[PDB]
Amino acid sequence: EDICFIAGIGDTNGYGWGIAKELSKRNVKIIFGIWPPVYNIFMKNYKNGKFDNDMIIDKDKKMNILDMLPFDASFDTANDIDEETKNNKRYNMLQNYTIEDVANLIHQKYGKINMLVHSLANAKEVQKDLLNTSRKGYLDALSKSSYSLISLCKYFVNIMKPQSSIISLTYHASQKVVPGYGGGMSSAKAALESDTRVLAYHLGRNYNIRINTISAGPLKSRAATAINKYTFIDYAIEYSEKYAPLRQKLLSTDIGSVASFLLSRESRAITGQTIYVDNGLNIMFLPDD
Amino acid sequence: EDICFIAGIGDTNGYGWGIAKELSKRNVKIIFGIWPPVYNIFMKNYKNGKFDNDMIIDKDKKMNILDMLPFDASFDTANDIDEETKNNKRYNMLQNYTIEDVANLIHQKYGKINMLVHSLANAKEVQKDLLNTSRKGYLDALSKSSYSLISLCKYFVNIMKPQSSIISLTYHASQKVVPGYGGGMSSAKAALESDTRVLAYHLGRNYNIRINTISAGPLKSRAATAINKYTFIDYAIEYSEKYAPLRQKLLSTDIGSVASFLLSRESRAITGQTIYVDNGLNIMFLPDD
Amino acid sequence: EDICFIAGIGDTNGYGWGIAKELSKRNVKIIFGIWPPVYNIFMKNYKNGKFDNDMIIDKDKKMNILDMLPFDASFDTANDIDEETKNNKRYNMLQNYTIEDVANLIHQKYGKINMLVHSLANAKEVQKDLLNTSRKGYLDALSKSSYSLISLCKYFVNIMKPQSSIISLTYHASQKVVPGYGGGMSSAKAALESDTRVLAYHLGRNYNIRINTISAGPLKSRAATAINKYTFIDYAIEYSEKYAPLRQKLLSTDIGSVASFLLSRESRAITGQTIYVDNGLNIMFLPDD
Amino acid sequence: EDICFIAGIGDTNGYGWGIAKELSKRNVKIIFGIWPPVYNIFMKNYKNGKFDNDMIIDKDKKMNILDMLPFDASFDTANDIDEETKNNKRYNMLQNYTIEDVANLIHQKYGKINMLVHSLANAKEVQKDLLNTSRKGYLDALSKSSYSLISLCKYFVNIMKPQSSIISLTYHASQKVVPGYGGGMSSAKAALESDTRVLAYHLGRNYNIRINTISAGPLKSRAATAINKYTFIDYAIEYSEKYAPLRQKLLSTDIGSVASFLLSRESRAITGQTIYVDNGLNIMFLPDD
Ligand SMILES: NC(=O)c1ccc[n+]([C@@H]2O[C@H](COP(=O)([O-])OP(=O)(O)OC[C@H]3O[C@@H](n4cnc5c(N)ncnc54)[C@H](O)[C@@H]3O)[C@@H](O)[C@H]2O)c1
Ligand SMILES: NC(=O)c1ccc[n+]([C@@H]2O[C@H](COP(=O)([O-])OP(=O)(O)OC[C@H]3O[C@@H](n4cnc5c(N)ncnc54)[C@H](O)[C@@H]3O)[C@@H](O)[C@H]2O)c1
Ligand SMILES: NC(=O)c1ccc[n+]([C@@H]2O[C@H](COP(=O)([O-])OP(=O)(O)OC[C@H]3O[C@@H](n4cnc5c(N)ncnc54)[C@H](O)[C@@H]3O)[C@@H](O)[C@H]2O)c1
Ligand SMILES: NC(=O)c1ccc[n+]([C@@H]2O[C@H](COP(=O)([O-])OP(=O)(O)OC[C@H]3O[C@@H](n4cnc5c(N)ncnc54)[C@H](O)[C@@H]3O)[C@@H](O)[C@H]2O)c1
Ligand SMILES: CNC(=O)c1ccc(Oc2ccc(Cl)cc2O)c(Cl)c1
Ligand SMILES: CNC(=O)c1ccc(Oc2ccc(Cl)cc2O)c(Cl)c1
Ligand SMILES: CNC(=O)c1ccc(Oc2ccc(Cl)cc2O)c(Cl)c1
Ligand SMILES: CNC(=O)c1ccc(Oc2ccc(Cl)cc2O)c(Cl)c1
Repeated sequence: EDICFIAGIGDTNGYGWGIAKELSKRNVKIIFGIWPPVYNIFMKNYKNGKFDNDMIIDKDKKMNILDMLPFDASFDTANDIDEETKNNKRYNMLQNYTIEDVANLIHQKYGKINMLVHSLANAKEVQKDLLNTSRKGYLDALSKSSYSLISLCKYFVNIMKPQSSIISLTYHASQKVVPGYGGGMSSAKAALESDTRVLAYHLGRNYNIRINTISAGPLKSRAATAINKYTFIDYAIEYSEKYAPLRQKLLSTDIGSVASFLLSRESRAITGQTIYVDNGLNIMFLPDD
Repeated sequence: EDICFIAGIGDTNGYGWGIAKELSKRNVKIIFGIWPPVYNIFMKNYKNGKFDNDMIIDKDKKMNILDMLPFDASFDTANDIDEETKNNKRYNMLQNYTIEDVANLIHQKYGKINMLVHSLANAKEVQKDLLNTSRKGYLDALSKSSYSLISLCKYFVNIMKPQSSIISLTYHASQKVVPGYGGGMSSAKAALESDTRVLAYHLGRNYNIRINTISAGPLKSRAATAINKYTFIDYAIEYSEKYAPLRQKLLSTDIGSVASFLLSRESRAITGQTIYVDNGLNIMFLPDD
Repeated sequence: EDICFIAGIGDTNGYGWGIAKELSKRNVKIIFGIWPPVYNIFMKNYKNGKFDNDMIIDKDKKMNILDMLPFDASFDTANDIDEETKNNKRYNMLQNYTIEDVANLIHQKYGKINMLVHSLANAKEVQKDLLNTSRKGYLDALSKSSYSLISLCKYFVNIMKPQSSIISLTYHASQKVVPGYGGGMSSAKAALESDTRVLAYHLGRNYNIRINTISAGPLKSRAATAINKYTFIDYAIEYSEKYAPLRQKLLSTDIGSVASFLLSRESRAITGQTIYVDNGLNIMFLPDD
Repeated sequence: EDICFIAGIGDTNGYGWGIAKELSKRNVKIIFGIWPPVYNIFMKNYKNGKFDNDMIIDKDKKMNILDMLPFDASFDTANDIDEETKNNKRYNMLQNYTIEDVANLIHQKYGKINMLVHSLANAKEVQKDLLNTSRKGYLDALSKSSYSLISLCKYFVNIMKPQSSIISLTYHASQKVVPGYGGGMSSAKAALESDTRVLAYHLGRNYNIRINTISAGPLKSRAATAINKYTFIDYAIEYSEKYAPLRQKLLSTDIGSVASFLLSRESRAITGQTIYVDNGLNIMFLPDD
């Protein structure tokens, strides 16, 4: 029996979904952590069967989703919840959506898990470039995209057996500048990539639990289209499909199959690493021309 | 005529001072940006001449300090100032200490400058390790150590001629784990190192202004002794003096002479880089033994 | 139906063997390339049952070796053969052991293959440090341990299917200094790591074929002991198990399981990468003790 | 009194020359090591006044060349000399041009020196891409462009003072793929960059002598044009000036000024480093256009 918690899916157009599909391929139970703004919509869609096509793991297996849970990676515990999110329309009718709470919720419903996925970033000010990003926007980008992993680790590490495994998603802009990726997103991925190392040391010696981060190529996810710098993402994708060593469409499932391997024991000797899953685009210095 | 603003000195035991001394060696006017907690003490010391020994640039030149100014890299503009720091004993009798303000203050007293130094980090929760650092502590570590550079850049970039140059100080723990360097300091240096690149792109195309970061070896500065993990720093220093390729005491002046070169036109083709000034300690994988 | 050529074994004590064991787990035919001086000696042990214990893939299946072949990574083609190797005791009673020769021999007997492994190294002068390494020795290290890969790719790419996969092993001594790892091995590994990118481009664009390199941690293999610099290798294992993030004992299979992954469609989105499989040692800066 | 040996010029059109100009600015005697095939041709141009314009260090001082010497980076010692180079038109009327020979010749004429420059490269087969590069060509690239450095250090370290400094040039093609940079040059550069660390250790521990490598941007030198792959080099300069963070035209002096710094006491705390001097191109991922 194998259980994974995937933090950060709102649709089937993301990497979370890709990750979810490949794990199913290996008969691992999938628990979804949905941000509360998009949650009710997501159940509504699910119940109505908009995702039935998308849940097809070819080989006559249906994607096996254990549970779908509200989740906000900005709140550690209940007292971190402010009194405006206490009132908010989307959050009013929901409980147990903080990191501490969903950790407890999952543990009490199903026991210890052994796989953890951090598939969420958020940066209020992504459209304004680094130079023109306010303190508030930066720190918020860091809270939501970087710290959330750390906090996920602190809390979930109590509901994980040894030999467990954690992944997050990052982007190459932390190592090399990509204009357009603003609002501190690059700073945040840079921080995330560094924390992945540090945490690997603590989680390793103390828990025999591994943690790595996947550096993805571009994918036309909802969030990617919202970078809205025909856009940053459509450009990111044409460049990639034309200048990558591997000239094939990069799919959400391509990240999953890698995420899957890392989450398994097969990667028992890899920890602290940023693994590029991106058709090799990062190795290139100049366009062929 | 050459002017540098050095943000973050409280004493002569830091890298700021080292940087200050070497710049003098090249007849560049030095403006000090002092954190207001330690400011009055610092003038008190200065007036009393505790730094007279320390201001000796051997070659019968006295260190040339243009001006000493209160400065808090946590506040961008005046309205960012909270009403407790409005009241505070240390800050009560002081004005113009925000980034926007000291930028204006310097500009109006002396005109455009051409050199900028970011020699400050701060992380409330440095003693607690990454895993056990609260959101508040992390974000605060990022605000004070990483964002401050960005904000320094936004504001000072109006009071700098083209061909100007900016440096910050970082530490190798952003790339490789150093247990003890907690509270998000590593995350912060990681972010700082990434922002140094991004900013180099914006500051370059738009202003013809360069920015680089120096990755220092350890030095027994006041702040280093406060990491207080016979301590993290005394250990960091013994290891270095015994396992570095260069087996010589690393001095504050050693960082300065490099900081000096970067701030000069001599480094007109270097930008976005992390430069290791650390007796080569970073190149080593294993102790000799 | 899946075939893997592993070039670079002489026994069960190395990484090629672990790599081999883990491929059997997926029912992929293995063809072994053995350095001629030790091939007859290897067949002897094979015939005499010495590897039978080592050949068990736990779950009631014998390791399915398809063929074992004499293979020398220093000669590319027939005419690359010098005339004391026409004479040498060991090579005499052997034929078709050059790279183009074993590519054709394999191709002729079994047709198209789809998984390549470079698992060989040699630096004649490894015991002398880099400064005291002669032209002859340096260059022979690079011919044997770096150029052999390119050669393999050049000749094997003819006998491979699209979507095929290649790996090579490497050691972190290329990126950080390991005193004792002399003879130009470090140099060799560095050229390998870089060649892996470059090859990725040509092999990826032109053949839709991927290539990566596994950077392993220390393993008491025959050649690791032959380093002989207790031993260089006793130190490296000792340190790694005191200091690596993961307390556990590293196994050729740990690396094997990873190689198996890189060699499958499950990683179609990864190429040009150095993947570290070293229980995370590479992420550490200083020890804690 | 300061002496620098620059090995690897044939004209005023290269980096050795810019390096040379910038050293004169500090009144350091320069000794030139010229590849024998082009030395007589070089002295001719020298005698005939062709370099006189190029020799002005603006401020009313002629470039002070101490000596120009025949120097071949492929032979270490007298007996390393093959017997068609006993015969060759070009080498015939020349003596003492091996590395140990010119180390002794210099030592004998001028005593101890303290600044070394490796500024030479050759990959016979640069135009063929890595996959199509022969053993002969690969290895000759590595002998000429990587092992020559170590050789220099081995033989020159005898004729140097403590605290002396060494540099070599290198190109980012070792770390990221530049299609067109074939023949094993990239391989060669990679081994150089790594050898620089390793050497740093031995040279630093044993001799208190530093060594670093400058990674430059494209420069239309004689050999850059000889790449001949418009030209590979026209493309690289064109791109660099559209895309590098810094709009300006890169000059051998830009690199020269940096080399001068690395070669002085002003950097006593830097060794084993690759310093990028490329107007910041290396930090970019994608272009904006
Ligand atoms: N799409 C790409 O091209 C690409 C490339 C590189 C990296 N990434 C990374 O992949 C990860 C997933 O992004 P994506 O592109 O798949 O799109 P996405 O829309 O799946 O990304 C955000 C998802 O996480 C959820 N989320 C946001 N804030 C949250 C919070 N506070 N708590 C809980 N959930 C929250 C959103 O509802 C959304 O479903 C991110 O880390 C992103 O940085 C994406
Ligand atoms: N000392 C070392 O061994 C070492 C090693 C690597 C990097 N560094 C870096 O060097 C830089 C300087 O640190 P240091 O070790 O020289 O000690 P330091 O005591 O000089 O560092 C902090 C200085 O900046 C000031 N400061 C702190 N917060 C401020 C704020 N909000 N606004 C204005 N000033 C503020 C303090 O008064 C103090 O003078 C830091 O960036 C640190 O990360 C130090
Ligand atoms: N064991 C470790 O601690 C370790 C760590 C990092 C990397 N590596 C790398 O792993 C790879 C596997 O080596 P290993 O350590 O398992 O030792 P090993 O003795 O199992 O295998 C190395 C093999 O290379 C072979 N070889 C040398 N020249 C050859 C030639 N011309 N043709 C064919 N074969 C040739 C040797 O015969 C030997 O069988 C090597 O590339 C090594 O550099 C090993
Ligand atoms: N120009 C660029 O665009 C550029 C960019 C990055 C790096 N580099 C590097 O800068 C260094 C300087 O080269 P350059 O580009 O100025 O070209 P250059 O023609 O000025 O100098 C290269 C020199 O190497 C010499 N050389 C080759 N084999 C030799 C030998 N055996 N002994 C002595 N000298 C020998 C050639 O004769 C030539 O004079 C080279 O290492 C090159 O790889 C150049
Ligand atoms: C307001 N902006 C956002 O919330 C945002 C922006 C980008 C996001 O992820 C990425 C999407 C595409 C890419 Cl190329 C990299 C990414 O990190 C994500 Cl996950 C969120
Ligand atoms: C509460 N802690 C701090 O305020 C603190 C801690 C460390 C600081 O700088 C360093 C001091 C020593 C080193 Cl080794 C690296 C550093 O970044 C600095 Cl500048 C401040
Ligand atoms: C004469 N020396 C050798 O032949 C030698 C030395 C080391 C070899 O592989 C390694 C063994 C151990 C390690 Cl740590 C790294 C390695 O690359 C190999 Cl495969 C061979
Ligand atoms: C046959 N080819 C050559 O001899 C050659 C090719 C390139 C050389 O230097 C460079 C010239 C340009 C660039 Cl971009 C990088 C370089 O390393 C050099 Cl110095 C020589």
